[PDB]
Amino acid sequence: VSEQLKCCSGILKEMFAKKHAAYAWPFYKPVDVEALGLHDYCDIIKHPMDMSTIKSKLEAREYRDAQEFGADVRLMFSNCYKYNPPDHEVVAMARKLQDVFEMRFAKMPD
Repeated sequence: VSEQLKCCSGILKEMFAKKHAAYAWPFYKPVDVEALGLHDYCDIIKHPMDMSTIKSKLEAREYRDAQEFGADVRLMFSNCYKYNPPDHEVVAMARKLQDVFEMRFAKMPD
């Protein structure tokens, strides 16, 4: 792939690293609406996204560029902020993981 898209795989790998796991784990897989009892989630969140889905898209070379990858990562976090109250524990986790992502995504070379 492009160099920028290789860097994106490295960013996602970092988001999967154990040092971040205590706040990243909710985002590892698709929100399991049945397991969680969330009867309004699919209505509120029209475009679900998670880290495993992003990884699959990287592996299948489905992103046209780094901005498309970044849009999916931000969609994942935005969905969390949209669905949940701002004081929710999962929102705090999203913000900590988004801090990891934004710092690395910003420091990508041009």
